[PDB]
Amino acid sequence: ALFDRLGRVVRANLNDLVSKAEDPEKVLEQAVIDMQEDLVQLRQAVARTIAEEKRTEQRLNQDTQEAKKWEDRAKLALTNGEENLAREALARKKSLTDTAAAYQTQLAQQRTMSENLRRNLAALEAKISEAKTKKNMLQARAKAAKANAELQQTLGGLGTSSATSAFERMENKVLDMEATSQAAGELAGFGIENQFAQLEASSGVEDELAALKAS
Amino acid sequence: ALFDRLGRVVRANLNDLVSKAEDPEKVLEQAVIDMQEDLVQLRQAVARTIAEEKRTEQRLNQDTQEAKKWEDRAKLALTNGEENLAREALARKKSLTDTAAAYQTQLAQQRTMSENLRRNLAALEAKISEAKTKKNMLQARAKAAKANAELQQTLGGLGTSSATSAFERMENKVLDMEATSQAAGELAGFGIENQFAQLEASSGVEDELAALKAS
Amino acid sequence: ALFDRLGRVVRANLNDLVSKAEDPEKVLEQAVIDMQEDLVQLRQAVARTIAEEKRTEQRLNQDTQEAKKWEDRAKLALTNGEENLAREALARKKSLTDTAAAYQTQLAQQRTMSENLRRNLAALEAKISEAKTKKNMLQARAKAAKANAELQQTLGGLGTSSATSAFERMENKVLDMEATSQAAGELAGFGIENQFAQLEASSGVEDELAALKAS
Amino acid sequence: ALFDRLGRVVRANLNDLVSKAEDPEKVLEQAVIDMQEDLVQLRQAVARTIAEEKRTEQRLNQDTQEAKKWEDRAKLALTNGEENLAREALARKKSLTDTAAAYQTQLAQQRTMSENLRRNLAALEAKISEAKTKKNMLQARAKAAKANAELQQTLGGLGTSSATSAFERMENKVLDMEATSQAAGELAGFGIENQFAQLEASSGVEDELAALKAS
Amino acid sequence: ALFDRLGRVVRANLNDLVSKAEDPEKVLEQAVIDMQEDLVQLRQAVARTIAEEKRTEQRLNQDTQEAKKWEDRAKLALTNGEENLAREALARKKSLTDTAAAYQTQLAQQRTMSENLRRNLAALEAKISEAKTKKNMLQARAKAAKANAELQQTLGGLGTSSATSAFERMENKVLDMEATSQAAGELAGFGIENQFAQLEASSGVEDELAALKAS
Amino acid sequence: ALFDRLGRVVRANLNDLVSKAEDPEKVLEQAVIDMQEDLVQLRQAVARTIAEEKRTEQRLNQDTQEAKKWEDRAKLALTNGEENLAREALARKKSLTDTAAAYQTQLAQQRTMSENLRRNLAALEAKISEAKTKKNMLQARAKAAKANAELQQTLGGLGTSSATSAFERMENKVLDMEATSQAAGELAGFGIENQFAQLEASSGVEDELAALKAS
Repeated sequence: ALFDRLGRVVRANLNDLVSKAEDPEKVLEQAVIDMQEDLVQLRQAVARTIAEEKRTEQRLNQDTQEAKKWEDRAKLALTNGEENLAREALARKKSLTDTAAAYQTQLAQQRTMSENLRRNLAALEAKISEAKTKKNMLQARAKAAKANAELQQTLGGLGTSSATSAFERMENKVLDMEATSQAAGELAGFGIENQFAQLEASSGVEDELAALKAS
Repeated sequence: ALFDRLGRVVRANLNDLVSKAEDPEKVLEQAVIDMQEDLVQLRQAVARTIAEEKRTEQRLNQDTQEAKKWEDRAKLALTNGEENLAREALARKKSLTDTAAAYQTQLAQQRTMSENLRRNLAALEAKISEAKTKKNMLQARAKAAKANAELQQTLGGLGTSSATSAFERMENKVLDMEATSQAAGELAGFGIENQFAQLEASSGVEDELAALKAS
Repeated sequence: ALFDRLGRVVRANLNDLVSKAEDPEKVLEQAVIDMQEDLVQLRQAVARTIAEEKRTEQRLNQDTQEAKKWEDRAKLALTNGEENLAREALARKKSLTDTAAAYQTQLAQQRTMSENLRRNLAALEAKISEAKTKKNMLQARAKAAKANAELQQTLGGLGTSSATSAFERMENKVLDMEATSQAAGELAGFGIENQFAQLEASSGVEDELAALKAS
Repeated sequence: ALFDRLGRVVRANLNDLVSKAEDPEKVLEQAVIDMQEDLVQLRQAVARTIAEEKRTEQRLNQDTQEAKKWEDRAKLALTNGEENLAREALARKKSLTDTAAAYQTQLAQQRTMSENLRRNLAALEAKISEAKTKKNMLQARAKAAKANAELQQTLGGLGTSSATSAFERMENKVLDMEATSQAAGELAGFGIENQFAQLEASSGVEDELAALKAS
Repeated sequence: ALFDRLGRVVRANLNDLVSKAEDPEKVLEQAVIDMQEDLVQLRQAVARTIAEEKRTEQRLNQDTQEAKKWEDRAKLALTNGEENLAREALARKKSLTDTAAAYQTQLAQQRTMSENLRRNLAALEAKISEAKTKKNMLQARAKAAKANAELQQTLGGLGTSSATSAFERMENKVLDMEATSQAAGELAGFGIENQFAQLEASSGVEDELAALKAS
Repeated sequence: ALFDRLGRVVRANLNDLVSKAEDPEKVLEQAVIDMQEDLVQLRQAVARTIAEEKRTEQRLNQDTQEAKKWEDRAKLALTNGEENLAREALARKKSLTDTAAAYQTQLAQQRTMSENLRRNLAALEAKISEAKTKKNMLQARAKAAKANAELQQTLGGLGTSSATSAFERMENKVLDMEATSQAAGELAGFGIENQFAQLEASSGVEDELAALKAS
C-alpha cells in the first residue's frame, strides 16, 4: 500500500535528521548509563530467585526442627506410659520426615535456576565490561578522527598558502619587469653595447697588467 | 444439535477470556480460603457425629443409674415386708439392664462412624496441608517464571544494543572515510611517494650513523 | 462458573493491595490489642461459669441450714408433747437432707466445667504471652531487616562512588595526556636525545670525579 | 474483612504518632494523678461498705435497748397486777431478743466484706506506692538516658574536631612544603653540598683545636 | 471493463508519484527494520513450537516418575501381605509404562517440526544478513551514483567555461582589431613602406660594418 | 437490431477514450501486479491438491499401523489359548491389508493430478517471467519512442531556425541595399568613372616605377 511506503520514507527522513545531529563520545556515555539501568533490573530478578531459594531453605530447616519436636514428645509420652500417644507422635514424625525430601528436591531444583540466571548475569556483565573497554578504545579512535580532520585542514591550508605565495609572485614579477624595462632601454639606446666594448678594453688592460707582472 | 455446539463454543470463548485475566499467586490464596471454608463445613458434620455419640453415652449412663434406683427400691420393699413389690422392682431392673446392651452396641456402632469421618477429616487435612506447602513451592516457581521473563528482556535488549552500536559504527565509518580521503589525496598528488623517498633517505642516514658508531 | 472465578480474582487483587500497604511493627500492636479484647470476652464466660458454681454453693448451704431448722422444730414439738408434729418435722428434714446430695453432686459436676474453662484460659494465656515475646523478638528482626536494607544502600552507593571516581580518573587522564604531549614534542624535536647525551657526559664527569677521589 | 485490616492499620499509625510525641517524666506524673483519682473512687466504695456495717450496728443496739424497754414494762404491769399484760410484754421481748441474733450474724457477715475491700485497698495502696518509688528510680534512669545522649554528642564532636584538626594539618603541610622547596632549591644549586664541605672543614678545625689542647 | 482500466491507470499514476519521491539509502534502513519485525514474529512462532516440545518432555518425565511410585507401592503391599493389591499396583504401572511410549513417539515427532521451523529461521536469517551486506555494498553504489552526477556537473561546467572563454576571446579580438587598424593606417599612409626602405638601408649599413670588421 | 449497433458504437467510443488516456510503462506494472494476484490464486488451488495427497498418505499409514495392531493382538490371543479369537483378529487384519491397496492406488492417482497442476503452474510461471523480461525490453522500447519524439522536435526546430535565419537575412538585405544605393549614387554622378580613370593612371605610374627599377 502506497501509504505504508510514504510512512516508511517519512520515518527514514526522521532517522537521517537524527544521524546528522549525532554527538561524538556522548552516545557511548548514554549507552553505559542504559547498561547500568538494565543491570539493576537484572539484579532485581536475580535477587527474587535467591529469595525463593532462601524461602525453601527456611522451610526445610523448619521441617527438621519440628520433626525433632515430635520425636521428643514421643519419648515424653513413652516414659509417662501412654504408648499409643507416643506411636501417634512418631506417626506425625514420619509425615514431617517425608515432606523433608520433597522440599529438599525442590531446593536443589531452585539451585539450577539460580545458577542459570547467575550465568546470564555473568555473561551480561562481560557484555557491559566490553562496552566499557570498547568505549575506552573508541574515544581514542574518535580523537584520531578529529586529528585526521585537522590533517585535512592543514592540507586545505595549501589554498591559502597559494593565495599568499601568488601575491608575492605577482609583486616579484612586477619588480623583475621594471628591471627588465631598464635593461631593454639601456640596450636599445646602445649603452649596453658601449659598456660591453669598454669591458673588452678593460679585459685587454688586465691582460697587459698580467704581462707586465710576468716580464 | 447445532445450537448445543454454538453454546459449547461460546462457553469455551468465555473460559479463554477467564484464563487471559488469571492472576499469579492470588489464585493460590483464594484456594487456601476455599479449603478453609470446606474444612469448617466438614468439621460441623464431624461435630454432629460426635454429638450423636455423646447422646448415646448419656442414655447409657442414665440406664445404669436408673437400674441402681430400682435395685435400691427392691431392697427397701424387701426390708419392709412387701416381697411381691420387691420382685416387681427387680423385674423392672431386668428391663433396664437388658436395654443397656442395646444402647451399648449402638454406642460402639456410632464409634465406627466417628472414626470413619475422623479419617476423612485427617486425609482432607493432609490435602489442605499439601496445598499449603505446594503454594509455598509454587510461589517460588512463579517468581522463577518472572525471573525467566527478565532474562528474556535482557536478551531482547540486544536489539537496543545493536541500535546504539550500529550508530557508533556509522560514526566510526564516517571518521575512517575522512582519514582515507586525506590519504588518497596525499597519495594521488605524489606527496606520499615523496615522503616514502624521504623515509628511504632517512634510513640510509641512520645506517651511515650506525657505521660511524661502529668504526 | 466464570463469575465465581472473576470474584475470586477481584478479592485476590484487593488482598495484594492490602499487603502492599502493610506496616511494620504496627500490625503486632494491633494483634496484642485484639488478643486483649478476646481475653476480656473469655474472662466474662469464665466468670459466668464461676457464678453458676457460687449459686449451687449457696443453695447447698441453704439446704443444710434449713434442715437444722426443721430438726430444732421437731425437738420443740417433742418437748411440748405433740409427737406426731415432731415426726412430721423430721419427715421434712429427710427431704431436705436428700436434696442436699443432688445439689452436692451438681456442684462437683460444675467444678469440672470450671476447671475445663480455666484450663482453656490458661492455654490461651500462654498463646497471648508467646504473642508478646514473639513480638519482642519480631521487632528486633524487623529492625534487622531495616539494617539489611541500609547495607544494600551502602553497596548501591558503589554506583555513586564509581561516578565520582570516574570523573577524577578522566581529569587525571587529561593531565597525564598533557604531560605526555609535552614529552612527545620534546622527544620529536631531538631535545630529549640531546638531554640523554648530556646526561651520559655528566655520568662520565661523575666517574672522573670518583677516580680523582680514588688516586 | 479487608476494611477491618485497614481500620487496624489506621489505628496503629495513630498510635505510632502518639509514641513519637511522648514526653519524658510527664507521663509518670499523669499516672500518679490517675492513681489518685482511682484511689478516691475506691475509698468511696469502701466508705459505703463501712456505712452498711454502721447501719447494722445501730439496728442491733436499737434491738437491745428496745428489749430492755419491754422488760421494764412487764415488771410495771406485774407490780400493778395485770399479769397477762406482763406475759404479753415478755412475749414481745422474746421477739426482739431473737431478731438480735439475725442482725448479729448479718453484722459479722458484713465484717467479712469490709475486710475484703480493705485488703483490696491495701494491695492497691501498695501498687500506687510502688508506682511512686518506681517513678523515683525512673526519673533517675531518664536523666541517665539524657546523659548517655550527651556522651553520644561528645563522641559525635569528634567529626568537628577532625574538621578543625584537618584544617590545621593542611596549613602545617603548606608550611612544611615551603620549607622543603627552599631546601630543594638550596641543594639543587649545589649550596647544600658547599655547606656540607664547609662543615667537614669546620670539624677538621675542631679536631685540630682538640689536639692543640691535648699537647 | 473500462472502469477497471481507469482504476489500474490511476493506481499506476500514484505509483509513479511514489517512485519520484523515493529516497536514497533510507529505503534500505526501512527494509532492515521491517526484516527485524518479521524476525521477531518468526521467533515467537519458533518459541511456541519449542514450548510444545517442553510440555511433552515434562509429561514424559511425569509418566516415568509416577510409574516408579506405583512400583514402590506394589512392594509395600507385597511386604504387608495383600498380594492382590500389589498386583493391582503393578497393573497400573503397566498402563503408565505403555503411555510412556506414545508420549515418547509424540516427542520425537515434535522434534521434526522444531527442526523444520529452525531451518526456516536459519534460511531467513541468511536472507536478512545478505540484506545487511547488500545494503553495505548498495550504500557504496549509491555514493558512486552521486559521484557520477558530480562528474556530469564537471562536464556541464564546460558551458560556463565556454561563456568565460568566449568573453575573453571577444576582448582579445577587439584588442587585435585595434592593433590591425593602427597597422592598416600606417601601411596605407606609406609609413610602413618608408620604414621597410629604412630597414633595408640599416641592413646595408650592418653589411658594411661586417666588411669593415673583416678587412 | 439498430439498438444493438448503437450500443456497440457507444462501447467503441468509450474504448477510444480509454486508449487516448493510456499511460506508458504504468500499464506493464499493473499487468505484473495482476499476474501476481493470479499466481496467488493458482498456488492456493495447487495447495488444496497437495493437501488431498497428504490426507490419503496419512490414511495409508494409518491402515498399515492398525494392521500391525491386529497382528499383535492375534499373537496375544494365540499365546493365551483362545485360538478362535486370534483367527478373528487375523480376519480383520486381512480387511485392513486389502483396504491398503485401494488407498495406495488412490494416492498414486492423486499424484497424477498433482503433477498436472504443477506443470500448469510451471508454464504459467514461464508466462509471468516472460512478462517480466518483456517489460524489461518494453521499457527500453518506450524510452526509444520518447527519444524518437525528441528527434522529431529537433527536426521541427528547423521552423524556428528558419524564422531566426530569415530575420537575419532581411537585416543583411537591408544593409546590402544601403551599400548598393551608395554605389549607385557614386556611379550615377560620374565619381566611380573618375575613380576608375584615376586607378588607370595609378597603374601607369606603377608600370613606370617598375621600369625605373628595371633600368
